[PDB]
Amino acid sequence: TEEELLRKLNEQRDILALMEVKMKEMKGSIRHLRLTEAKLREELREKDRLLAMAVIRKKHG
Amino acid sequence: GTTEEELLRKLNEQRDILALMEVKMKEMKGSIRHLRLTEAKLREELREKDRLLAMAVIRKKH
Repeated sequence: TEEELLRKLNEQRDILALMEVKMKEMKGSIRHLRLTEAKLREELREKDRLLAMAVIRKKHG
Repeated sequence: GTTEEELLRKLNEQRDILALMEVKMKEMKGSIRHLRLTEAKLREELREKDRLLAMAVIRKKH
């Protein structure tokens, strides 16, 4: 039941708890980013399609 | 003499946990840098395709 070991246990708890906060903010950042990517890849694919058609409509017309 | 074996088992346990969580966080910040880059590339690539289309409009307007 040594005083300084216990204080060490708690230091670590404080350290863990901080890390759990950062990880929390990081996994939010990822889910947001994967959704931002997904939306951007969707949009790009729609613009490439529009471009393809613009080229075609000019070649044949 | 060296101290309570309980405390000590506890210190080591949490230490193991600190180290594991450090790993995950190193991966997670990887992911974020690759995802942020990837966002920037795609935004750029969009920015170029919008512009080509805006022109294709203007040139087929005139």
